Amino acid sequence: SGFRKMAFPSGKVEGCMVQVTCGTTTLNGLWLDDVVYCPRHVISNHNFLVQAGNVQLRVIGHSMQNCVLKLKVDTANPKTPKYKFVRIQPGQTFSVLACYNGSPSGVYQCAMRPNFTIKGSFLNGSCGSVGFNIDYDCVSFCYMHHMELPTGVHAGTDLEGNFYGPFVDRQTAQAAGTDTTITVNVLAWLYAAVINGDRWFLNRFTTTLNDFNLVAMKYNYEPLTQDHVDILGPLSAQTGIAVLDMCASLKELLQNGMNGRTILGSALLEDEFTPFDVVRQCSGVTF
Amino acid sequence: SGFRKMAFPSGKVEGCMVQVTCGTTTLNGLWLDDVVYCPRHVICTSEDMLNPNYEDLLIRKSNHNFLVQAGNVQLRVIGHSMQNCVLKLKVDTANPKTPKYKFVRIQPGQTFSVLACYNGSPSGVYQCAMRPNFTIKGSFLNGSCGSVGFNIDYDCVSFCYMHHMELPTGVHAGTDLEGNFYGPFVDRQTAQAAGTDTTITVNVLAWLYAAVINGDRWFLNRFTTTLNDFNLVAMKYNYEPLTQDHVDILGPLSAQTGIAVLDMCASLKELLQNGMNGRTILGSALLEDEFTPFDVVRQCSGVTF
Ligand SMILES: CCCNC(=O)CN1C[C@@H](C(=O)Nc2cncc3cc(F)ccc23)c2cc(Cl)ccc2C1=O
Ligand SMILES: [Cl-]
Repeated sequence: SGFRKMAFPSGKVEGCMVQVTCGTTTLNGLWLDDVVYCPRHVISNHNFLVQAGNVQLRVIGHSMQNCVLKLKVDTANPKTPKYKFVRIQPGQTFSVLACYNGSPSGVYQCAMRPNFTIKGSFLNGSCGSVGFNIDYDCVSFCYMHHMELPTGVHAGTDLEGNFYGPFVDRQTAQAAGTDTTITVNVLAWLYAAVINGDRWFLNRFTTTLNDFNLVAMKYNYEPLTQDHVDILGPLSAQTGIAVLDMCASLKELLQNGMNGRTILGSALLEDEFTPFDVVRQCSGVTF
Repeated sequence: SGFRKMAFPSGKVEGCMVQVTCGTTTLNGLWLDDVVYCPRHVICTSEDMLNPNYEDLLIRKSNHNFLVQAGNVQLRVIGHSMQNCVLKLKVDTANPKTPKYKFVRIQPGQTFSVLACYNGSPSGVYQCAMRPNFTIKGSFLNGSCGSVGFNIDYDCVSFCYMHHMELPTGVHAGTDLEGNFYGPFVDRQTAQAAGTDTTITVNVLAWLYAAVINGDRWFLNRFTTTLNDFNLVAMKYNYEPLTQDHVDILGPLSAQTGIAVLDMCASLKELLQNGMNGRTILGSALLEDEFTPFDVVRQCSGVTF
């Protein structure tokens, strides 16, 4: 029992964090094999100082790929795990290992918002901090932190240097677009509540996908597609509540609120747990 | 900017997780130097759990009855002893990944990271607090016994909790790393229940100071309160009494924001009376009590926005 915002164990990523200094700027780098990946806004080989713990790495080459700088070093990282670079979609979740001066300070779980920003927790020196998921023994790197926006939210790139969202890497007038709620994630979290014995919000009603989307559009909720309904299939079979049966419950919560009640200890509808996160946390998948 | 429930990086602890098997029971162990620490109920059957005599069960065991697995390598058990509710298995190999560590017993209101494990394999990490009723609101399934709670200050891991059981209300109970339970719990399947829980007042105040640091002041008012009047109001909402120690501990956050502790206590009184009126504080519609004054100073910027 219990339901927490759970991050993946960060150990495989901690063994890759380095400090990158160019002139007066200091930020974080990701050391994989003989390459150090970091935001290009950090800017010859000896101008770049790379520090791994208390050891100085010697830079022997440099190249740029989109908004990421690739520093060729003379030493392969002996702690390099099995890895892939993957680009995630809005609504998908990941773990963030927040670092300062190449030293990891914390780990938290978060989601890529529909407006491509992340509601993270970062301070000056956090640039180069990475987002990831783990599937068996393979680390899938999906995010590298680049900047904070005026509303306190964060923007960054995949590990190939391509930004998530209509953002650029520079000090200019940039604002996050109007955000929306990740509907498929709210439904997954309602199924997690039923699994943990919280059923006060269930009702006898069912709805159509079209009627649900007409209502959900009024509350700044993302449209629910047939793919989302298919993805919620396992949780629907486990609890006995059809997806459009659960949509009628969410429609009632949207038009009436919670009436002083909570769901999984929350007074707001939670959207940062995917259908896969719910199944994984209510099963026991290890790495 | 931003404020998240942050756990410590779990790497130093992952390198200590092993699987302990005794008969048909399998749970997690903590491998530090040449000792594996695990719940003593690993020697029990489900039948034994009603009234287990651990001393009688342990005397019937020899070293080779305990199977310890570290990754894909079998560790050889060369000794065993019991310390309160924890079993200490002496093994023939020191853990090469043993970090700098201490065993610390925490008090209610303190926070820590939990590395949830199954079969000696870590599956996730989350942050939580020792509740005033000595339980933890964790997320654990069958096989999670032996998972540990910790803090990492500097490069030293302070182990403070080892998971032993789930109570009927879904909450969790466990011990420090010396085998002493937190709370009036026993490692028996007895009809024992968690006492009435209360809100950690000093942590809610710390989180209100964190909101002011991140630029939010909608909840402040022009009033103050005496400590006694604050406690008479707070105890009506099931909030823990605020002591002079708590007021002293909030000193740095008060000096950083310019809001006296008792002026922050007046805002809290008003928040309890009025609710939030559709507003949120640090993205939350409830008053958050799982961030200590120390966590706020560690996570927030030293410059108030
Ligand atoms: C109400 C669920 C737990 N009760 C059981 O079915 C049996 N149970 C086994 C064990 C225990 O509590 N194990 C678990 C520990 N954390 C999360 C669990 C979650 C789950 F679903 C099942 C088991 C869990 C235990 C140990 C001790 Cl010291 C005292 C009593 C027990 C005990 O009662
Ligand atoms: Cl403490």
